[PDB]
Amino acid sequence: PGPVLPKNALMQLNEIKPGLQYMLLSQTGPVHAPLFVMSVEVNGQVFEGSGPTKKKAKLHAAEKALRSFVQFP
Repeated sequence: PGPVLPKNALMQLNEIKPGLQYMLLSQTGPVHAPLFVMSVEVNGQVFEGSGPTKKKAKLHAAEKALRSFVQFP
């Protein structure tokens, strides 16, 4: 489904695997930007992606999770 989750990536993996499990590992950053990391779990393994917002962190994670799983890297 979509577009109500960070459109292109989230829709890509929501279709491909409508059953991922996202965890937020902690908000920090370079003092002039926040930075969040999400680990997203796709099959038995968690895939980690970093974003200056938790919604971009999970996008990064989930984007790679399915991309890596379909093609590599």
